Amino acid sequence: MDAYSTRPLTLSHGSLEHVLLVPTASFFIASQLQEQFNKILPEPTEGFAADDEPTTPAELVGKFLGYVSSLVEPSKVGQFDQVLNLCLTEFENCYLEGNDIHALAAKLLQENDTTLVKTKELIKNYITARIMAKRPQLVAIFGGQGNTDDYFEELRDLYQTYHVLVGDLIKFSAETLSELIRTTLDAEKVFTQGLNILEWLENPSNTPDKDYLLSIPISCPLIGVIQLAHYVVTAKLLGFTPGELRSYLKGATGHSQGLVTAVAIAETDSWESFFVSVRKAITVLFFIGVRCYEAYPNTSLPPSILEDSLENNEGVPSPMLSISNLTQEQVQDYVNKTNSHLPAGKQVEISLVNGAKNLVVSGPPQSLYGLNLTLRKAKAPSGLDQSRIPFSERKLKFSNRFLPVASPFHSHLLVPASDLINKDLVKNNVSFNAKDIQIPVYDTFDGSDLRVLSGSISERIVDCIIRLPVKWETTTQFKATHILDFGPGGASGLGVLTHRNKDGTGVRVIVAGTLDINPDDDYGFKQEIFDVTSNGLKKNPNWLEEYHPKLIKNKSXXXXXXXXXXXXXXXXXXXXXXXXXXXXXXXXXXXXXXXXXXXXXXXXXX
Repeated sequence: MDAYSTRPLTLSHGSLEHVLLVPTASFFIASQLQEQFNKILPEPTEGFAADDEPTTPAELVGKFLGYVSSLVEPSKVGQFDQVLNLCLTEFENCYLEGNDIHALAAKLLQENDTTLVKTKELIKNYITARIMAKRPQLVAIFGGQGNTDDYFEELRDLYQTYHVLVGDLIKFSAETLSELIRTTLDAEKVFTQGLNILEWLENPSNTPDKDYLLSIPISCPLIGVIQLAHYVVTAKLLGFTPGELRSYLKGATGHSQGLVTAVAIAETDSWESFFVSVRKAITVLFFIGVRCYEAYPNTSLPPSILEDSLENNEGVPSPMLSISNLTQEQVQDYVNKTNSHLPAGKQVEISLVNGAKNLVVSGPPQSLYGLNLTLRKAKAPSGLDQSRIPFSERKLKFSNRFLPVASPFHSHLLVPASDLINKDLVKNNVSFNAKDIQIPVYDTFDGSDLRVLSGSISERIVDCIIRLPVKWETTTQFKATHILDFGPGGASGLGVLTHRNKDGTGVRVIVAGTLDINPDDDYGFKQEIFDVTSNGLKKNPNWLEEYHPKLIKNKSXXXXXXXXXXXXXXXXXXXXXXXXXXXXXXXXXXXXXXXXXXXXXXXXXX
C-alpha cells in the first residue's frame, strides 16, 4: 500500500500474504482524527497534522498499529504482532540505514519544519513500538540544585517520552523510596505528603503543588533518579551496560547533589551490580534531606519582606541567593557590615565560588534579605556610563534573583545533621565505598582521586554537601576533548554555567532534551551517530604567534602597523617605510590632485 494524504510512500503489497491485512490498516488510520487532520493541509499547509514530511505519517501508522497492538508480550493474537514488524522493517531501511534514529532527529532539524515537540513523539512512536512484542574523550558532569524551577517535570518528560528505557528502573525505585519512610520513625511527619510518586506521573491532577515538590527532601532524591535514569537511557540507546559506559569514561565529576551519584556509579559494572549500587544513592539523598530539614526548618516569612522582593524581581526570598558578575571581596565588605550588626546565631557566609564571577550565599533569609539592603546601595538602575570615562568612576551592575533551595546547603550552622546521618548510614550495611571506583572522579573541592580510603568515604559525602565550599573552577582541571553532562533539567543546569570557564576546548553535549540554541552546546543527536566529530575553537594553541618566510624566505613584514593624521602627511613618512613598517598616508587637506600628484612625488622615492 501507500502512506497517503498528499505525500505518498510505499508500504509493501505482500502479494496476498499482506494485501489482506492492510484493510485492517487502511481505514484504520483513516480515522476522522487523521481525516479532520487533512482539510487543514491545503490552505494552512502542514503547520500541524503530521504528514508534514512523508516519514511522519508512516511513523504515525507505525505509532497507531503498534499502539492499538497486542500490547502484551504473552501476545494477543498474531494479527497485531507481525504486521508491526513489517511496518518497522519497511521504515528500517527507508530513512535511517543504520545509525540509530536519533540521527533522524538531526534530519528533522535540517530537512523539514523545525518541530521538537512533534519530534519527541516520533522518537516515542519508534522506540516504544520498537519493543512492542518483538525487536530488542568523555568527562561526565552531574547537576543538582540547578537553575531549574520545576526539577520534576523532566522526569515527567522522561516517563512520557520513554517507556522502554525507564519503565524497569522506576518499578524498583518508586517502591523503594516509599519502602524507606517507616524505617526512620518520625520522618513520616517530615514527609507529610506521601511518597507515591507513581500517581504523580500517572496524572497531573493529583501531581502535588510544585513548591512542595520543591521542598528539599522531595527535590533531592528524585533528581538523582533523573541522573540515574538518563544513564540507563544511553546504556539502552548505545546497547551497552553501565560498565560499557564506565569503560568509555575519563572524567565523571559532578556537582554536590550529583557527586555522590557519580560516586556509586563509578563502581558499577553490570546491570546486576547496578541496582545494588542504586541503593547507595537512594539511602543517601533520602537521609540527606531528612537530616538537614530537622536542623533548619522552613518558616513562613514575614510578608513585610515579601513586597520589595517583587519590585527588584528577586522572587521568593528562599534562603539561597547568588550574585552576578562582581569581583570577589567587594561584596564581602557588605557581608562584613551585615555580619557585624548580626548576632552570632545568624551570621552569613558565602557558600560557592562557582565560576569566576557568580558567588552563591547561604544563611538565614532575613539576613540574606538584609544583604540586599546595602546591595541595593552601590547599585545602578543600569544607566549608560561608558560615555564619560567608564573604567575610572563607575557605579556598577547587578542581577541578584533568588534560588529556590529550601534548606541552606554548604553552610556552617547545619553541623549536627552531618555527624548524625553517618550514624544512619552506618546503620544499614552500605558504607563500604571501597577502591572499586574505576574512573578517577574528582571532588567538588580539590579533586583528589578519593581512593584514599581510611576516609570512610560515606562520611566525606555530606560535609562535601553540607559543610564545604566548592570553588567549582578548580573542580574541573581536566585533560579531555569533550564533556558529558547529565543536567537534570533543560539547557540550564550546570552545563551552560560551566561553559564560560573553559575555552579553546570542548563543544560538550548533554543527554536531556533535544533542543539547541546556537552551535556552542548543541545536543540531542551527538550521542547516537558516527562520522561527525565537531571540535570547535582552539583559541590558544590555534591562533597564537608566528612571523613568516617568503617564497624565498624573508620575515612577515614584522607586524606593527602605523597610521596617524597630523604627523604623517608627506614624504617625511616615506622614510618611515624605508626601514620596516606598514606606512599609510591620507588626510592631506585637499583631494584636488595636489596631494595625488604628490603621491608619485614619494612613490618614485619609495
